[PDB]
Amino acid sequence: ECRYLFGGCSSTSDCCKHLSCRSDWKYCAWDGTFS
Repeated sequence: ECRYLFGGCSSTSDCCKHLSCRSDWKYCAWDGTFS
């Protein structure tokens, strides 16, 4: 159960391609989390 940045998820556990699932838009993000 892994998708890309444009994939879309509800939790970070979904991101397996070195992405971070933001709780804002509920979608994976590149460069991991954003500060």
